[PDB]
Amino acid sequence: SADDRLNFGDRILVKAPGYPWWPALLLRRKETKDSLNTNSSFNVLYKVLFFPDFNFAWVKRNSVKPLLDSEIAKFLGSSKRKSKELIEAYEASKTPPDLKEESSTDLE
Repeated sequence: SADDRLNFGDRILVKAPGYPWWPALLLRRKETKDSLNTNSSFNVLYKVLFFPDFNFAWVKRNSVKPLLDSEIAKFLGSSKRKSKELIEAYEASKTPPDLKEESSTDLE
């Protein structure tokens, strides 16, 4: 119950394979283990959505950091080191509604 700032529909950063930290959005916390022994090795990750390209990734919290609104707005406002692919990325995640308000619960 401490330092808890990573929930569903929460904009978080994640290191992409080969590329630096990319702006993603946490969807759900999926946990997987060996089978049903819970005494060997656990493999928990965070299902996040990537932008602008509507994609996703599954990695541990270690490769994921908490992202805020000011931080995102700042990253984009960086008038020192910015890339078209990088800016568009943060610009895509800058709009929470894109993913936020995703209600469903069961299917018809």
